[PDB]
Amino acid sequence: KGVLIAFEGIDGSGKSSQATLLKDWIELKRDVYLTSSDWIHDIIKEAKKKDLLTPLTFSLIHATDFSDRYERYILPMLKSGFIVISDRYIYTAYARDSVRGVDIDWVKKLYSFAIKPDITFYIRVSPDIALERIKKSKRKIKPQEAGADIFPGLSPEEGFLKYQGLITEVYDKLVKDENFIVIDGTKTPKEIQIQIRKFVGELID
Amino acid sequence: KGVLIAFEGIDGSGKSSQATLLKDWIELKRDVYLTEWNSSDWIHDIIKEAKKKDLLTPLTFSLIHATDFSDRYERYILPMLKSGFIVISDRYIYTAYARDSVRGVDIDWVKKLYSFAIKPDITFYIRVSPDIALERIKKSKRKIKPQEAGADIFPGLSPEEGFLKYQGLITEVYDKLVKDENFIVIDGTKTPKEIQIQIRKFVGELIDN
Repeated sequence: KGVLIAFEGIDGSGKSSQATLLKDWIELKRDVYLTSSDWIHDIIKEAKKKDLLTPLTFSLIHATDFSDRYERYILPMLKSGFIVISDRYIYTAYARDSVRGVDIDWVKKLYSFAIKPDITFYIRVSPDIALERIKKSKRKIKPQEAGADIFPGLSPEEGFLKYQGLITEVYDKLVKDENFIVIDGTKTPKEIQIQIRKFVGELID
Repeated sequence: KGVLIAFEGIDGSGKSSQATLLKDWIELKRDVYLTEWNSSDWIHDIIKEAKKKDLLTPLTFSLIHATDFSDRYERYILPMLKSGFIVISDRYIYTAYARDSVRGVDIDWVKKLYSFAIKPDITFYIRVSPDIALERIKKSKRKIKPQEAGADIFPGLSPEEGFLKYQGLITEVYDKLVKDENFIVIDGTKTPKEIQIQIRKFVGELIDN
């Protein structure tokens, strides 16, 4: 077959967890592969020493990384009959880049080397709820989760509310045209995963 | 106003001398900055070093170079143009069109990739057969470099045969770009002095507006 399943959603939506749980369950009965690089973090640090990293260049750094993971792991897995689960796919780029002022149509063209998923789950949830949950986890908000480059003044919590809110707007815009399966991430991880397992379970026959 | 002047041509075409010779002349009257496409910067080095043990596809190479160029363009080229400099580029985005498309990257995709970059006010294509460029390299008594021979695409060829085949493919891309990109086609078979006088006439009339 070769089935591409993508997960999208804001940081704190639990999509990573839902992706892993899906793989672990799909492994029981089918070959499956679950999908950033250190150098990206090195580019950002060095860029900070340099007083410049444009949204354009930021977009292209991530596309470069994605092209490598796509051509090295995703596409070959797919060609050889794996189910591929991607925790974050091209739609993450569409949102990350367009919120920074990069023309989304250009981003679409940029990533047009990559196939559309067979299924994309959008785990949709209020940023307020995602923040509350990260707050109960006692975990600190990373600069990237707070859109620190866009909102350099703010507390990480306020940054996160605004930045993840902007990301949500782009995801909501893609739903109809990209055929996202929207999942209410207000639900528990168990309810969400059971619902997803039943849905993908339409590969069982 | 800032002006961008690009030179394109194969290795051995002399386009680098022509770019330098033009810079030596414009410099006498105006602020000019000479850059080379091949002068990659810091992003290029971080990514390639970090991936030195991995085999990269032509697509990923294409993107590393566009990424590095996007930074060069915003950091150096564009502000120099905005400041009224004349920018001369010894090879420009058209060199990436050729290097990438010859290695199977869709050329329309590559054009869209570099659409953030302005087109040159003038592009001089210093056109010469690979055979003549090869003879000139041989007479100079230096070796053909693997990159000049497209040794990644043609590892089973001698440097000379690799040069002829690879530079022949680059020539084909450039020829195919002439009409859409309004290249000024210069006969690179003429003397360096004669070629330069033509370039200076075209550039003179451009700066004269």
